Amino acid sequence: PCCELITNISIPDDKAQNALSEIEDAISNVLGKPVAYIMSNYDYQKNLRFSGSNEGYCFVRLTSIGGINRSNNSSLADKITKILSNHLGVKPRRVYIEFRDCSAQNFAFSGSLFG
Amino acid sequence: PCCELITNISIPDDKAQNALSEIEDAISNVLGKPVAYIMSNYDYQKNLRFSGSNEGYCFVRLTSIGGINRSNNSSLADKITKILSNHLGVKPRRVYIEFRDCSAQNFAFSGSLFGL
Amino acid sequence: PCCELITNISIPDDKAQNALSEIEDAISNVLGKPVAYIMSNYDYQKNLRFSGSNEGYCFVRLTSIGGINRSNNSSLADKITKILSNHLGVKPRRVYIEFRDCSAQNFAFSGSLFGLE
Repeated sequence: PCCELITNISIPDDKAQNALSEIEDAISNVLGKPVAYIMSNYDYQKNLRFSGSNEGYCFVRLTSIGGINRSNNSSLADKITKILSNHLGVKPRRVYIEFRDCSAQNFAFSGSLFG
Repeated sequence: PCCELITNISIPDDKAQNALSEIEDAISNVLGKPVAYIMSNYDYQKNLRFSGSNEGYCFVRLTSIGGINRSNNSSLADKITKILSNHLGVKPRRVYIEFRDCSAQNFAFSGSLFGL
Repeated sequence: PCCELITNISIPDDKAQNALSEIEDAISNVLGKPVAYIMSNYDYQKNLRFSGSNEGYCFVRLTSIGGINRSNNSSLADKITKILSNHLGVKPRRVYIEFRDCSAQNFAFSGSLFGLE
């Protein structure tokens, strides 16, 4: 899976990676996938807006080959938002998460398709 | 909705905000969705290329739960491209816009899915 | 097409430009799309992680109006991974590539939707 965090909250690199490590653990747990398959990123975007304001906010795009369904989506939405709130101080009502399914024929690793 | 502007054009933060604000209003006008539901971003990407060159360029990805259709896309393509040319000085022929539909079951806010 | 490279590998601007140009040429060759239609980017993301670490890694998202299929995806996976390994020194095992199809009706250029309809 790939987890893209985009946020206007600035924290030091060690803290950023801490938050990602916890998000990686949640993804691994919920999707039943090893850490070996998980990409994550903390993208600091100073001009990011939500509801017409530059107040602290997070957007997460989570892309996975399978595992995108109501049960997993709900569980991860809860867990990821909690992590972001705790680690970044963001209000839960300023956290958006998008879930994307990708087919194995449309994803490559080490120069070859998964499918 | 989410409106991601990716550009190699650099303007100060307040002016970046101003440009995004105008885009939000266009989105609100066309989709009928108030700014309360709209995320926007100005991502300065110095190495961004289009048509084989580093000339001033903008890519916009607009993701929305519904309202992705020919009439709405056509209207927003026109409006957003004009806003970018006005505020960033980008040539119309160096503006790409992608429209993405997303299901409510695949989108979460405040720790919960949008879908029932 | 749009080719978004996201990486924690730092290289000089001119070298990033060189790498993107080669990726463009590969996309053009496989998909048949002119360079005139290709957007590309090198997004340096210092905290990008894969497999639990900040070790050298590349993620590429390639979006195109058509041309997304087994044969094209396979060929570009090979070509792009080789370019990245050559230019950035990334190991192939730390290169992910996602392929995305988009309808012409959902894509605009110069303020107008692509296609006729």
